[PDB]
Amino acid sequence: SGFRKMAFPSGKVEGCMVQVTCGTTTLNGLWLDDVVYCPRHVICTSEDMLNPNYEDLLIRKSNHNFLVQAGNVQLRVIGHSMQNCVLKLKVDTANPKTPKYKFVRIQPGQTFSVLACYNGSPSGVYQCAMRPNFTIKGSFLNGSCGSVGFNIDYDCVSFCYMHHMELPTGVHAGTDLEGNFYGPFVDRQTAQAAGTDTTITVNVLAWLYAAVINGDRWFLNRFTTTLNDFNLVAMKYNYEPLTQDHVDILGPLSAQTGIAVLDMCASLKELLQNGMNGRTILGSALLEDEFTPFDVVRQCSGVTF
Amino acid sequence: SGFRKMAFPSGKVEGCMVQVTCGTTTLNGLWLDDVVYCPRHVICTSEDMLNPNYEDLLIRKSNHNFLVQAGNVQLRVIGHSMQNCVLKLKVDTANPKTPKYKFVRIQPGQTFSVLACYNGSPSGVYQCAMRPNFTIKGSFLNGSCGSVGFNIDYDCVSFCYMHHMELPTGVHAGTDLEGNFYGPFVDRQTAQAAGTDTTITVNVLAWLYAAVINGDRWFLNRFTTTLNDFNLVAMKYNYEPLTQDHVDILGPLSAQTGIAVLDMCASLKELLQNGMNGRTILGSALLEDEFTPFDVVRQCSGVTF
Ligand SMILES: O=C(Cc1ccccc1)Nc1cncc2ccccc12
Ligand SMILES: O=C(Cc1ccccc1)Nc1cncc2ccccc12
Ligand SMILES: [Cl-]
Ligand SMILES: [Cl-]
Repeated sequence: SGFRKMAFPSGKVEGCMVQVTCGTTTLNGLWLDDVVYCPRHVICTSEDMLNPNYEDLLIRKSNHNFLVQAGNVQLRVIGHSMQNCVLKLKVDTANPKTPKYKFVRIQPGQTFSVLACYNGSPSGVYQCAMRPNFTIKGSFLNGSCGSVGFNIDYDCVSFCYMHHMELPTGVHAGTDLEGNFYGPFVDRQTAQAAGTDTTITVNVLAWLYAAVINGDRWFLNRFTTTLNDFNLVAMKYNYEPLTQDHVDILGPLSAQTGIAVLDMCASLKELLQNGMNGRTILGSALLEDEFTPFDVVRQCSGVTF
Repeated sequence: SGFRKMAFPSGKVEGCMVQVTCGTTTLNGLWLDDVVYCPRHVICTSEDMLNPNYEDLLIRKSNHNFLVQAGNVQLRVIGHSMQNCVLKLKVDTANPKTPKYKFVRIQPGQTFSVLACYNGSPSGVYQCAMRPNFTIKGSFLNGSCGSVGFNIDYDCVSFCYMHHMELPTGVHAGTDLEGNFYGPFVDRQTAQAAGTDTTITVNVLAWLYAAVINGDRWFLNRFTTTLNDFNLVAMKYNYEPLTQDHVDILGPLSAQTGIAVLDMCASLKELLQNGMNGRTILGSALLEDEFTPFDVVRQCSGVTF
């Protein structure tokens, strides 16, 4: 019993965190094999950030301009190249702690663990979701740039996020490990704002199934709904559309609890139209959308790494 | 910016998790130096659990009755002793991944990270608080016994909890790493129930200061309160008494935000009376009590917004 916001064990990623210093700017790098990946804005001054020409700023740098520190050991940079918004620093030493890994680009609604780091040192781990507006509601301070997002599938770390910036609302923007930003964001000190966010419907449904598995049934009702009528109500409350794929992915949870996906959609409809009426679901007065159907199954079955 | 429930990076603890088997029973052990610590109920059958005589069950065991597995390597048990509710298995190999560590016994209201494990393999990490009734609201399934709670302030792991059991309400009970249970619990299948739980007042106040640091002030008011009048009101909502120690502990956050502790107590009184009126505080519709004053100072910026 119990249901917590749970992150993956961060050990395989902790062994990859390094400090990258260029001039006055220090941030985090991910050391995998003989390459250190970090945000390309590490080469920028506060004036450069206003309107950066990264190719021009980078061509003026030599390998010895980048100081890379892995614990209390300096790594020598033997090459440097840019791939989208990520700087790749070739180092002489392959990381002996390099886990089995892949670079994966995630979709909004998918969740991942973030190992927040400062000066190449991990400080904390938390779970979060890529919002439908492509931001993440993270917890980051200055120096956290280069901190990464990941999932674990068996013994393989799938790196899906690298932190680059904080937007004026306090939400965060970053890239996949190939340097492609999630969302319509650019790595430049300029006016940028997150779009109006929506609730990840399939995730709320997954969390309602987790509540049922943990003995919270007060919100269940005798009603069902069509997928189309549910989506009309979802559009009205700034909830993402629920697709037939979402209904299919919720199949296992539906079979385990005996509550059909469209039967659970009628509970969600009622919760959106009427509220919680002073009650909680899994200790929450809000509908939680940062657990995917897979996260729910994984936590309510004890999958290990 | 941002405020998340954040766990410590679990890597230093992952390198200590082993599987302990005694007969048909399998659970987790913590391998530090040449000793494996695990719940002593590993020697019990499901039957034995009503009234186990651990000294009698243990005297019938030899070292070779305990199978300890670290990854795909069997460790040889060369000694065994019981210390309170923890079994200590002396092994022939010191753990090369043993971090700098200490065993610390915590007080209710203190937070810690839990590395949930099954079969000696870490499955997830989450943040917990020791409830005032000495239970933890964890997320544990069968086989999670031996999973540990810890804090990592600097490079030192302070082990504060070892999971032993799930109480009938779905909350969890366990011991410090010296085998002393937190709360009036015993490792017996006898009728045991958690006492009525209360809200950790000092933690809610710390979280209100975190909200002020992150720019939210909607809940503040022009009022102050005496410590005694606050306690008379707060006990009516099942809130723990706030002591002068708690007021002292909140001093640094009070100085940083410019809001006196008893002025913040008046905001809390009003929040308990009014509810949130459709508003949130740090993305939460409930008052959060699983962040200590120390957690808030560690996660929040030293500059208020
Ligand atoms: O936004 C940037 C840098 C940047 C990157 C791209 C364009 C402009 C600026 N860094 C930060 C990321 N997270 C949290 C922060 C908290 C305080 C200050 C800075 C933070
Ligand atoms: O309580 C025990 C065993 C035990 C230990 C001590 C006395 C009686 C019984 N084990 C478990 C610990 N955690 C979560 C659980 C979730 C589901 C089932 C069992 C769980
Ligand atoms: Cl450019
Ligand atoms: Cl193992």
